[PDB]
Amino acid sequence: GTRWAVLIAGSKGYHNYRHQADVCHMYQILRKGGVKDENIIVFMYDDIAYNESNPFPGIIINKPGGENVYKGVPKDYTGEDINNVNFLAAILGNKSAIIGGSGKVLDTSPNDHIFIYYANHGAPGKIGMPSKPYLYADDLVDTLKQKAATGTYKSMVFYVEACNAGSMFEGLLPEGTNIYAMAASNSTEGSWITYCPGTPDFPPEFDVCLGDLWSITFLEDCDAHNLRTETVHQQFELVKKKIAYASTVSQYGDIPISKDSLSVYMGTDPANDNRTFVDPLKVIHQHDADLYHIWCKYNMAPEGSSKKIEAQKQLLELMSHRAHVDNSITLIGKLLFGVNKASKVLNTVRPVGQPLVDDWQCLKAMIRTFETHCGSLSEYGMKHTLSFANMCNAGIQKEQLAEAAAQACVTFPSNPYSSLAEGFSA
Amino acid sequence: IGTRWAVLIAGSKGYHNYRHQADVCHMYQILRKGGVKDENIIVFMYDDIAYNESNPFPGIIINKPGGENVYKGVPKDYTGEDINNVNFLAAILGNKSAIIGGSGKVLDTSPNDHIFIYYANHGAPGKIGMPSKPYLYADDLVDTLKQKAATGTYKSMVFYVEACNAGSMFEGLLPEGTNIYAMAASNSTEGSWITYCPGTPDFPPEFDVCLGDLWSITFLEDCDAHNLRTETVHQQFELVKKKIAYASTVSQYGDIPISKDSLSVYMGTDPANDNRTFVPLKVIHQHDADLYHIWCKYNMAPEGSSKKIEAQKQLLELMSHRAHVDNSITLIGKLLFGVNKASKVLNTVRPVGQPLVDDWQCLKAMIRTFETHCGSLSEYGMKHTLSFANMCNAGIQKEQLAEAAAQACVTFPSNPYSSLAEGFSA
Ligand SMILES: *[C@@H]1O[C@H](CO)[C@@H](O[C@@H]2O[C@H](CO)[C@@H](O[C@@H]3O[C@@H](C)[C@@H](O)[C@@H](O)[C@@H]3O)[C@H](O)[C@H]2NC(C)=O)[C@H](O)[C@H]1NC(C)=O
Ligand SMILES: *[C@@H]1O[C@H](CO)[C@@H](O[C@@H]2O[C@H](CO)[C@@H](O[C@@H]3O[C@@H](C)[C@@H](O)[C@@H](O)[C@@H]3O)[C@H](O)[C@H]2NC(C)=O)[C@H](O)[C@H]1NC(C)=O
Ligand SMILES: *[C@@H]1O[C@H](CO)[C@@H](O[C@@H]2O[C@H](CO)[C@@H](O)[C@H](O)[C@H]2NC(C)=O)[C@H](O)[C@H]1NC(C)=O
Ligand SMILES: *[C@@H]1O[C@H](CO)[C@@H](O)[C@H](O)[C@H]1NC(C)=O
Repeated sequence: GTRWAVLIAGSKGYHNYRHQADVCHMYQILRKGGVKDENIIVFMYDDIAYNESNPFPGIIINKPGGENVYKGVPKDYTGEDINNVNFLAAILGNKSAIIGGSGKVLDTSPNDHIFIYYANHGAPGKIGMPSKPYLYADDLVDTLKQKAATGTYKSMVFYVEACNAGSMFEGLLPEGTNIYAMAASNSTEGSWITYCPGTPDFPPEFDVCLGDLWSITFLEDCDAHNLRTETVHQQFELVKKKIAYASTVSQYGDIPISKDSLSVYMGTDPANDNRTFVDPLKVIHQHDADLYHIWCKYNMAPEGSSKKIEAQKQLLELMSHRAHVDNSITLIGKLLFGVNKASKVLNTVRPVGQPLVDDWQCLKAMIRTFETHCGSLSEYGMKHTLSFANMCNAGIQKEQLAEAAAQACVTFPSNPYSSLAEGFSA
Repeated sequence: IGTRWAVLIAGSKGYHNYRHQADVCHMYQILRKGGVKDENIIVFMYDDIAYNESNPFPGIIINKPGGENVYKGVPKDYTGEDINNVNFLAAILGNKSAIIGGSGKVLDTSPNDHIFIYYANHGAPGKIGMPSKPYLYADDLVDTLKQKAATGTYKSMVFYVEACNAGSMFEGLLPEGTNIYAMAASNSTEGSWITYCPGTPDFPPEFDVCLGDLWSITFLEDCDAHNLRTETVHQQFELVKKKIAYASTVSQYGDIPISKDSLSVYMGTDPANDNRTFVPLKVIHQHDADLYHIWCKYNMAPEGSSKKIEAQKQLLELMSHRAHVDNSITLIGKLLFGVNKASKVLNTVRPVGQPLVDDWQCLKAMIRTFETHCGSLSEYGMKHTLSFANMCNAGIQKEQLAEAAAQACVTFPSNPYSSLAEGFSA
């Protein structure tokens, strides 16, 4: 067969440098392993390498002293072409459903191998897209089930770097689909970011973090050995042990597929033929990366300068929106369930093997109806899919949420993060 | 001394225009082998060739039947509708703040830097194509270069133009003392030629498109053949002029003393050709490439098949539009200057050193008012810029053209080539 790959950075903006650096690094592994460009679909916004804020134009690094991972990466879908339509049509191998971009799709046959890698972002039952709406677990798993029912591949390995990455598969991805999935975090955990300003042997020109903790660990591992000697299971156990202090690396789908060597999906760099596989970093939360970047921007700028005043204003707008969104959800929950029961209900997590929500259309409606009254959730507010999922499972309807949200937000917010200009999250 | 910079642009779109993107891809491989860095090579290509449904080799683009995959490793900065006048002229000027979409890579050149610009699509008198309308007119291009020469920092520049009437882009416009030397595939009055076309030598029978343009092929294959430290821009000018002489007249513009420099000053040199010291093809007109492609498509399709019926219909639509546009211009001319006087007046070409038109805004207005009454000029009708320039220079106003065109076209055409859906040409 042929080795196929789908690499996607689900975010945009220079502060999300890491997600595109992660995906660029994954391409270099595949290229060195002999995986052909015509079989590697790349989704990356492309607002990093030639950004005004980038101190090294044309260079993207995924490690403090690392190689330029940006050089040679074939960009198939950039800008607003990274969306649900193009991403799900690429997985299904449907060229006729593609709008913009190169038109490269998974035109696979039953002996082919597929490696999917997503890096950005997440929230319970949600993965980001640079252009709204976001990708929800129901739509992603339905696409994979459709692709599995077609029988145009031998086996598939899906690596997802996001907050609550396990919620994308838990109680959704069935067995016998020949899909094995590995997640940075479980259904209730957030993911972590490493290689951050002023902590390692870091270049002082950068105000952004270079990589994501789980991505860095698995990617650097792929570089270290002859991938014919390391199985997907050995990598699962290794990266789980390493990242244990931060998050719980989780498995989903056909776990017997992880018996295969990494070379089945990635190939192997002939330079590491002799490097046979033999069986803590200063980290910050993914959710606090926006706050941290603006803090770094603010701290690095001179006193009294226009850049410092701008960054201080940006920090207040960011904090105001955080408070607005959190206080709105708190008031809604108390209006809905009562002052004392509100916390218990909205923070309820489901047991192992159970999906986030039973009614996915309710969840999407809950997200939309909150945003029409209370404004956009932005990146921060997406954590509240746990609150909306708990409302859906408790028998709450969109009409009950709308009446509570109109009472919680008498006036629509002016804050730029509350802007519905880019559309709704669902 | 200094850095080598490049701007590569394929000004067309559509699988039938395969050659223009293959030409640009080939030029990148020359620069990459010569040591010119990716962060200094701005690439503009639509990217609808490599993964086109019609391409028999997905991921591969060839600029010669026995050629290498010129598509592999090409960094795409501006794709799709991001290839436009705003982004192209802002890239030349080095103005990042004027860029909308794409990577944001611009000519941020210093006084010691060398620039190589290569355009391939498409042309018409005083016009070069853009995949997204409006087109680029000689006044706007030369004004940008004059701005870059007056306020921009660089040592020298070489501009290579592959287009019909390529010389009309500079003739009577580009002044001396700019350090811009320009080389054109054809002079101000003649069209350009296409090679590596179906059914001639031992050409791949899966292709129904031409792989390259005559002038591009000749200069590109030359760049591959020698140590570019031993060949000057002048030697290449004389060599490619002698070779292509049967088809078109290779023309020079601007600071001709700049051609004394070796090709390595702008392109570098492939260390593989260090020892290689510097010491007719079956061709079809660029204007007839749309006709020929549909003929090839029609001939290759089986009898009675849906593809053959479709291609036959496409050929009639193409021919009908050609006749419509030509007959409209002929009637307008006779309405304006008389039945027997019109032909000479409209077909008058410029003597050496004279610009196409004195009033460029009149020319643009003439193009627009013709199209509002008689429909789009398309690729074919763009040759009539000469007819409109002659009307402008003869003292004809847009109101006189509108009254003549309303009399020539009582009814707006239904033909798909006459569609103003993509906007006006000017
Ligand atoms: C460099 O990195 C920053 C990301 O932080 C990015 O800035 C963003 O640029 C957007 C468009 O250029 C801009 O969006 C809006 O688009 C138009 C249509 C209007 O709505 C405007 O209000 C606005 O320009 C967005 O505001 C801006 N984001 C931030 C956080 O400043 C750059 O574009 C990146 N790209 C490059 C090529 O360097
Ligand atoms: C642009 O390049 C065109 C070529 O398409 C060129 O036109 C050619 O001019 C030749 C004279 O320089 C001319 O040659 C003549 O041909 C016949 C009539 C004999 O008398 C010959 O002895 C004589 O040399 C050739 O016919 C003519 N071709 C065409 C198609 O018109 C122009 O000179 C160039 N135009 C400009 C504005 O520089
Ligand atoms: C393959 O090339 C053809 C052009 O020959 C492209 O088809 C055009 O697509 C645009 C947008 O989809 C339409 O507006 C036109 O009607 C199409 N033209 C024709 C002649 O079919 C097509 O987009 C290309 N495919 C890829 C993957 O880029
Ligand atoms: C997720 O991992 C955390 C450890 O950080 C643990 O508290 C929790 O029990 C796990 N949740 C699920 C749903 O397995």
